[PDB]
Amino acid sequence: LTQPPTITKQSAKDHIVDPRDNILIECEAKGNPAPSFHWTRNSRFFNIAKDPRVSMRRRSGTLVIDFRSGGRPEEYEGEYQCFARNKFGTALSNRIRLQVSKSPLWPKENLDPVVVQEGAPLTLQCNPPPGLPSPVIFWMSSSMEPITQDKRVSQGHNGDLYFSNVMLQDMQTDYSCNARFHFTHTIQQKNPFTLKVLTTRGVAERTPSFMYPQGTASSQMVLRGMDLLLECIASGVPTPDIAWYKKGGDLPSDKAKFENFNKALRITNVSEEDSGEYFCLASNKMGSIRHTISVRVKAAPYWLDEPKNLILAPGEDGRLVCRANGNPKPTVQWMVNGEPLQSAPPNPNREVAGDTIIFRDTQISSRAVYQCNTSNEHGYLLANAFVSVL
Amino acid sequence: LTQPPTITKQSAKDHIVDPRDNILIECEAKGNPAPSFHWTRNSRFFNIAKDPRVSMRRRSGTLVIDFRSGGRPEEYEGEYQCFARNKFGTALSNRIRLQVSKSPLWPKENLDPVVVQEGAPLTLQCNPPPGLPSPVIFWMSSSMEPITQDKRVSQGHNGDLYFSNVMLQDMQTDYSCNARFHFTHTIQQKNPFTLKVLTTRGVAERTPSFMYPQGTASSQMVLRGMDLLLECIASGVPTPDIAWYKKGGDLPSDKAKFENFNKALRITNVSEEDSGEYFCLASNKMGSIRHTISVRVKAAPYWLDEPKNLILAPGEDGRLVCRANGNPKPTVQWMVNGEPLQSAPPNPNREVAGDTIIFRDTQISSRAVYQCNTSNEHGYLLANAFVSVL
Ligand SMILES: *[C@@H]1O[C@H](CO)[C@@H](O)[C@H](O)[C@H]1NC(C)=O
Ligand SMILES: *[C@@H]1O[C@H](CO)[C@@H](O)[C@H](O)[C@H]1NC(C)=O
Repeated sequence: LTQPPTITKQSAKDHIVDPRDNILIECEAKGNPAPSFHWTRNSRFFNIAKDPRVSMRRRSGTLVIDFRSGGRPEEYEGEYQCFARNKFGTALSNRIRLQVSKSPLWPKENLDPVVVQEGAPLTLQCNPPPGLPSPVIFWMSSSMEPITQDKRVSQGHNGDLYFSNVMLQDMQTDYSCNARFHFTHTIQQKNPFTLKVLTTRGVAERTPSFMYPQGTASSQMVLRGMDLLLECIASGVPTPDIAWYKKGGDLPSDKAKFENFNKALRITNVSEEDSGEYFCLASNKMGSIRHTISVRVKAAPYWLDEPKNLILAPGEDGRLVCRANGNPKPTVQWMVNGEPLQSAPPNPNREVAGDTIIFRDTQISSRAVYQCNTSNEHGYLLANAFVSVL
Repeated sequence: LTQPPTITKQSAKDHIVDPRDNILIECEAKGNPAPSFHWTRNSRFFNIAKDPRVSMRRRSGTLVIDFRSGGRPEEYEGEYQCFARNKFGTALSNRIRLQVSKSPLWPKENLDPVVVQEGAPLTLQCNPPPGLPSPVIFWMSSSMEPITQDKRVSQGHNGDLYFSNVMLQDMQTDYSCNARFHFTHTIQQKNPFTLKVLTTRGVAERTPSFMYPQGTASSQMVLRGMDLLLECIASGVPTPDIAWYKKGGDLPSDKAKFENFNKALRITNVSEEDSGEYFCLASNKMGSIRHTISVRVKAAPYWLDEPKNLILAPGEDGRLVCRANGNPKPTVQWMVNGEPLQSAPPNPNREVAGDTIIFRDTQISSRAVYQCNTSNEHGYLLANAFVSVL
């Protein structure tokens, strides 16, 4: 009873949808003095009435936009912010980036027959088209027969297909890169590669050498929580065996798995403790080289102590503390009802100490919802906390 | 020397192109008094200058239209006719239908798990999207594993997948229809079908019954030259064996092949002699039913005697005969320089006998190119023949 708005459910920050279906932007509220809603397509006001196909909802501010007449969803891209308003304060939602899934065709590629000597390394670049999200890449023949992968032949994360050493039995099937898209079931293919393997004498043996990572070292930045992939692909004759190691300590036995044919290492859910230097060894027979990967880990803001709601009695004191850890250190910005706190209407019962807003002798005038935006180079955390007195 | 236009090479009537590449409409001429060209987008004049990206060519009227700035090829659809003009007459080209290849997404299909009893017939309709040309349909699992086909299970031309009788071992892989497009390498997929086979006692045996062709009889009209497919799919227990026959005569041993697992019969390059009644028998064990297909064959005009060029001496006689066989009988229409012969400028040396234009005492005034359009419900044959005197 008699309380400022509290958002219950809303859509994701990265709202991607296919052209096949209709638009459904969500935003559910909560509070006894019936909350009224209003969005803001981009950095300006959104008109629900002035546009026919768009419409709010009964007991909420959700959206439902179906295109029966015309209307292309490509004309609805942009950021969306929901506002649940009340006589006391205004609530905010994460600026939702509405985007449509794309399944682009490949560029005009006139591929020449690939002629390579037996035993020599070979890289066939896939170079897939953009699209949201990232497509799943796999290699099959033009006649739709799947290509078997092993220690000698496998694909990278970038989608390129690698040959440690080409055998005269590779001329059996051609090679076409396929791009499957997650949202809309669509596979896109590029022209097939034809191989011409040359027989000189037999197969000369040579020391191993890394193909995919260019050089002796590669650097990677991975955010906290996201998975971390390390790849070591090498060309040899008896085909190099990859062995993973970490400098100054063993690899997390529970948190690490060898994905490919030991060619790739995946550490899931990384933390600041996984930051370091990792390296792989390509053991052959004649020689053995090493690749050092420098992995630094940053972090999108995460709550250490999320600001909580205040339900006080007139005259009693309360605090709004908003702090989160992040790498680099996250900036704090408070907003009252969506309006910057630097330009907000004065209040003698309110005290701002940067990261903390303390209330002394709270009265029926300090009622409102406050927003805390922990701005970071890798992301943010928008918070909602209300102040209500009896 | 001193002669009316003669077209050497031109583009196909059904000119389909992908969005990936650029437009290249062709039209090459021939004649000493240098021929000048001009097209006609649809039933009106085409302006090469008024449009920037479009451009004719040096020693011809060919076209080359690349979109570097903007320009969507979807805005260039329509019929195109080339005109090679000369002081004596004007040549015509087939009205080229320029169209772009389409690879549409499937409609919103929320598929329920399919539950069927063991031994019962089952049809899973594919219902592919339009697109030009017709897509190649195949069935694979969602995990990209190919489905094996046999006498019991195979797909029709319509793309639908048929089960003569469902076995409890069908629950091994799911079923997703794939639509591969010829021009642009694109495969489109629909949601997978999940099977739930029910075991009652075992597998009851029943007489055969046709699944795909609805009823005891089906009618087909096939044009001359095009291939003719006949399909008989039947559901039985020991699985029906299809045997093909023709009423009143054997099937063309050299011109017929059994494509599927004897479920389909293909007669290539048909003629009026292949028109008749064909039927297949579905032999089982308990019973054996019959399906009669009535096949009538029509024909797009083909030359019996194509009009030839006249190279006469002033005073000598010559004829222009234009006749072609077709089903139904083709209409003849003559045009002088593209202008209807009913409204053309008079000529005392010219005689029109409907299908034949005879010239008596030809002089330096009857020089021109005449067009013969054998209009048929299934197509046409535009002809070019010139009259030149010394
Ligand atoms: C927080 O600040 C950042 C940087 O200006 C901005 O990108 C983000 O949208 C803000 N949070 C919200 C959703 O108000
Ligand atoms: C011949 O006549 C038919 C029917 O009017 C028409 O469709 C066709 O375009 C004509 N031939 C040409 C290309 O002039």
